[PDB]
Amino acid sequence: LQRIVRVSLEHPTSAVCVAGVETLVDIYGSVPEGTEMFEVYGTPGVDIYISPNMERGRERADTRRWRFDATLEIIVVMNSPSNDLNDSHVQISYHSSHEPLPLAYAVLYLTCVDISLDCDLNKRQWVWGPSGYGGILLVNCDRDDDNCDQHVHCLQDLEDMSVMVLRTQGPAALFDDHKLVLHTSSYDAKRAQVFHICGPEDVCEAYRHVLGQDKVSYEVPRLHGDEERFFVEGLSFPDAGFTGLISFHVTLLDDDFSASPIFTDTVVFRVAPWIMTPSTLPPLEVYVCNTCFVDAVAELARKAGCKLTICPQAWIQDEMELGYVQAPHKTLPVVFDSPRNLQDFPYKRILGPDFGYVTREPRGLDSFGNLEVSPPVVANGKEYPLGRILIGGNLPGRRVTQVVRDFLHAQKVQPPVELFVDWLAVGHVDEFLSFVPAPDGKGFRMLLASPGACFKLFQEKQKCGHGRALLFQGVVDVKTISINQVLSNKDLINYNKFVQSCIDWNREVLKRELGLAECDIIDIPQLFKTERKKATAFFPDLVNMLVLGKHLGIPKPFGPIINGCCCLEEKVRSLLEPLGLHCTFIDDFTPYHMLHGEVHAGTNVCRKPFSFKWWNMVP
Amino acid sequence: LQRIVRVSLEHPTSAVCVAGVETLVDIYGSVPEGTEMFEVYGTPGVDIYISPNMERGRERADTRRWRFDATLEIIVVMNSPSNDLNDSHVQISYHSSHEPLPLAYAVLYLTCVDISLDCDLNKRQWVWGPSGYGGILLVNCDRDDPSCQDNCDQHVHCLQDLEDMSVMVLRTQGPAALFDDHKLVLHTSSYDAKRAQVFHICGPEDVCEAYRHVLGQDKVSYEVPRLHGDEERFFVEGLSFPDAGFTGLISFHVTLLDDSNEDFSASPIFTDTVVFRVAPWIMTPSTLPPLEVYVCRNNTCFVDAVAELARKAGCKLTICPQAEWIQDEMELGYVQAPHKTLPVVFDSPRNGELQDFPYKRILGPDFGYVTREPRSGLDSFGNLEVSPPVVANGKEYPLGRILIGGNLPGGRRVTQVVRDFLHAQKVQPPVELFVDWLAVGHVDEFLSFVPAPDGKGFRMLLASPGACFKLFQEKQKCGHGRALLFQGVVDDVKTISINQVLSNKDLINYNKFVQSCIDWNREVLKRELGLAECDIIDIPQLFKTERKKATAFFPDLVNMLVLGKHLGIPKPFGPIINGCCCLEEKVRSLLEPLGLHCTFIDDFTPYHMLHGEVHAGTNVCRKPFSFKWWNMVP
Ligand SMILES: [Ca+2]
Ligand SMILES: [Ca+2]
Ligand SMILES: [Ca+2]
Ligand SMILES: [Ca+2]
Ligand SMILES: [Ca+2]
Ligand SMILES: [Ca+2]
Ligand SMILES: [Ca+2]
Ligand SMILES: [Ca+2]
Ligand SMILES: [Ca+2]
Ligand SMILES: [Ca+2]
Ligand SMILES: [Cl-]
Ligand SMILES: [Cl-]
Ligand SMILES: [Cl-]
Ligand SMILES: [Cl-]
Repeated sequence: LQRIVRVSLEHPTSAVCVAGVETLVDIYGSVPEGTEMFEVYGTPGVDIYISPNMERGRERADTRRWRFDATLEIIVVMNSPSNDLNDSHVQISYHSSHEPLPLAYAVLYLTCVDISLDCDLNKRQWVWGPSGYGGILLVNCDRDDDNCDQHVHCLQDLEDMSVMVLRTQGPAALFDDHKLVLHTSSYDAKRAQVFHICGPEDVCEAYRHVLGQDKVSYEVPRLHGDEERFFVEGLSFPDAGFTGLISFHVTLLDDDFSASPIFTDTVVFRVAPWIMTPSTLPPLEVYVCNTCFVDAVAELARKAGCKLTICPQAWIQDEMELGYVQAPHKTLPVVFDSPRNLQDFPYKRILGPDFGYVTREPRGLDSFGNLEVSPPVVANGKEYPLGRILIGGNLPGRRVTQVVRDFLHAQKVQPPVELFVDWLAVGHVDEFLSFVPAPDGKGFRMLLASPGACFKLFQEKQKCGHGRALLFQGVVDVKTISINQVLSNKDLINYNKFVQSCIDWNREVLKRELGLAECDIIDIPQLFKTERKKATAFFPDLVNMLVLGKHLGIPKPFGPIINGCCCLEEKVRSLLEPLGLHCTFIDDFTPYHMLHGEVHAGTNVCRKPFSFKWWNMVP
Repeated sequence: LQRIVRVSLEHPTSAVCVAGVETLVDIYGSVPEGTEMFEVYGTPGVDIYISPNMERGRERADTRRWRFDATLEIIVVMNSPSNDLNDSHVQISYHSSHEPLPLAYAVLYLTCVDISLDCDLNKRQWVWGPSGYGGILLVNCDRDDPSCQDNCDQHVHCLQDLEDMSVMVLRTQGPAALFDDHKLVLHTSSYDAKRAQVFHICGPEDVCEAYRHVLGQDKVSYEVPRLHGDEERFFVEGLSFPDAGFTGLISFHVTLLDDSNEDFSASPIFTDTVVFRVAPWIMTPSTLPPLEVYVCRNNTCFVDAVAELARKAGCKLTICPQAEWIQDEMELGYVQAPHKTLPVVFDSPRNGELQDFPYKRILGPDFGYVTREPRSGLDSFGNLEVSPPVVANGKEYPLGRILIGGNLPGGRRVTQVVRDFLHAQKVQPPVELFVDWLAVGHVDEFLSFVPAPDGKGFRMLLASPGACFKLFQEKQKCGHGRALLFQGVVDDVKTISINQVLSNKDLINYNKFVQSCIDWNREVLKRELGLAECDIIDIPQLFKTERKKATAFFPDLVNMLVLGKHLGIPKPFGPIINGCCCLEEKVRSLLEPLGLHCTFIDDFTPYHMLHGEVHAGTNVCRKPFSFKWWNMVP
């Protein structure tokens, strides 16, 4: 930031300078004939330095008589603003050893103005990492009384916005001749809005809209003087056409010909992305939708300590995903609404005061049951301290809509991983994949449904003489079946082997992309049926469970009874309770299992946001 | 690359594996009752390793009897392809200390196929830097065939056109009977398909009809028939330069499909990828050695001086009577690849005089054409230059940075299409300057570069009205104020003396304003190029004005042609003191200490009166950079 101002030996030169900015001083054309030395003097508050044009260092210049040298340069800096027009002046006298009087004088009158646009940097760049800085802008997609109005007709809406301060110290008469403009690119204008305060902090009409869809420039009138306040709100989440950076500029113009800019200052905001929460984080609220299932959900939520929302609106986990957007001023949860259409339930009953709304309509096999996220991992040499997004798809060669894929990919904080779920009838990730908190290892355990685990369990209990134990025994009458009938069913075993191979492909992809080992994976017994189509749960799917910290709700599998207790439940306990978890089995055969869904496919959860702040993610 | 294949104790399992890919072997459930140990054996050419599932590393498994352990894993690898469908098999026997015979066997028959798609990596990433690798694809925007643009046909009407394309090899070794049951597909994304094309060879390298189009605008998949046995050749040509909507990466995939499921569907079992990067367009500054000089009624001894300087420099010369300023219409750059580095011309959106000249007379065999038509502005490729390699902002620019013109915040900027095209090359990050204050608005009106044997290897020449102030005042203090500018010119310009110029109040004030504009540009140049004062040379130059415009009072000196050691400068026709123009003497005293040879050309009638100089009427092609762009690390 350097501005060259040249002076004249025949007349004084007048210049307006910004505080802190260095000004190099030179002249138009040659020095007096016999010039051998020079002196330079400055008004109090004006710093003058001598420096070789090749040297990084500076040196005070108003204390000596310097031998003339065209390779030297004088720098003038004023850290404080002026009080009147032409407050200060710099005087350069040219001396010789022939006559005792100065050969000539060069006078530069200076008016210092302090103009700077600033925000909370937590001026021209936004950097990731532990050494990061920059303003973070929320989207404000909630209802406090919001992202649609052109006014600020609310009392706590400003708590979601970001503050911007324009310091405009200086003499008042200067602004009779100069002009201040706050502007932004029309592209950035179509992505955020700003409001200028006039009736400070009391009335909602005080905040007047000055930059928006049509407005790309606003002349700040300096109502308060030497300082103006602006409240900025983002209008768009990052997507395939929006990198996520919004820059605002302030310009001082010398107003003949036209207005000409003399100084420009910038503030660059980054739009905070949408973040998902895995089942490993502590829960906040349980959401549920005849039903002797809400009773068990309420009991388990009370045992876990979470409020519950009941809805008579007729699959609450397929329609919406509960995430959050975090900023240093406020971190509010935001709901993503699935393109499947409970189509009105998010917009109506979920948009609380601090609860934002985002959705992507493609105008459809994909729902937010197929949308999950892993715990923090380390893989491919990189770190993912907020986990990675897990979605469904096919192998290279039935995919989620491209709008949702681009939206998830563009958040940059949880790099998504595509899996193989096409082989399933409905096609949700939570049909074969789940996560659970573990007190050892990598802090968690990945639960995968394995037909081979059911093979091992049934064969082991059959070698003891319990092959005549009946599955689906204690249900409302569908067709009871024994262990010997299942193990000797050739087609069922072959199809479950195919399912196991699909889940093995997904297992290897998971171990690769999440950097997990075998000691972190737990195989849960689960068999699958087929009606000349894709795969559905034979007995209630166990991995499709709700996980609230220490308490997990698992669908009652109604497996073969050996000692008066379902041995599938005993295997689930022997696999999960060593991790300290409490296994509560819910009767989920009458309301949901016949309709291709389980508890996790009928119960949604909000979680505590991550402790790791996303600006340090270093994507 | 790990694939789990489970086996059964009740029946043998058959599996097709790709060479080199590791396969983890396990079982479905069974684990015979009293199993305490196990052995594993493999057909010759089948490598079997034991490894704990928590610690990495391998260990040969077919030499011992291992105690059974569910926490172990067996890995099977076949580095060589099979000759028949069930060439190899892996056998796992489960043993006990109670009975001497194996409790059970698990047999896995293996068919090893060697499928790999490869190119010149100079498989899934393209990385910048001195440790970089990946395939680089040219755009082939020239006319190699002596029969007609080459990038438009769907055939290859030439014998040497393929020299611009990239080679891709599909190795498909394995038993032939396997391909009666399986299928090979070469595919690409439709987006990448709309940006490049590929040709499959049939009848190697002799006939032009051998190269048949298999992936293009409509084609996003092609079933390779394996004509040449175990390996097929493909020639790829790029169709688009990187722009605001094209990141520059084009990926091709090869997929093996298990079509044994005749009635259900085809199922993929292996995918391999090759990622190409489109080579960007590179500019050449005046510091690089020149190749050809291009020049463009009522002409004079200006083509003569251009020819003399080209002969003294050793460059070809192209004369064109095409008028109804050859440097405003086109910019001569180049695109570089390890197979061949060919020059490519960018055609400016300015049209009307030489609009057809690039497409017609510049498209040689190895001479590409790129252009971006808007839908305007005053800025054209005379306003388009590039700096020598620099270091600034902590970063290095080993092939320089692009210099274009514009205004300060508040119009007169290059059209957004050209700006996005220049911004998207990523190899010479452009810098926008302040040129709006000029009448026509070209960067070469106040900025030039010259080769210097000292310093940073070059010198930046900036026009400075203050330099002319100093020169005229110094020669006036000697008593030569009555020396006349424009003396030895063709008359009606009105002759004028030094005393008239120095005492012209409005002229001096306006030239001070021009000097302030050029000072802003000077500071921006020192910041963005990391140059100091010892590398900048101020050249005396005054300017005129018709209430709004900036034009050269006397011929603009920095608007010069620079061919290595020889530079052609417009004859300024300044005040004559000792029988020689003192402006010329100052130019010599500033440039000849850098070893350069100053040749002043009398160009006052054809160009200086029409707001242009030699560099604004002569174009040049240069030697490409020695630094290869793949190491630029943007
Ligand atoms: Ca509002
Ligand atoms: Ca709000
Ligand atoms: Ca709020
Ligand atoms: Ca919806
Ligand atoms: Ca979900
Ligand atoms: Ca060609
Ligand atoms: Ca061709
Ligand atoms: Ca053109
Ligand atoms: Ca060629
Ligand atoms: Ca040019
Ligand atoms: Cl001087
Ligand atoms: Cl003087
Ligand atoms: Cl297993
Ligand atoms: Cl057995």
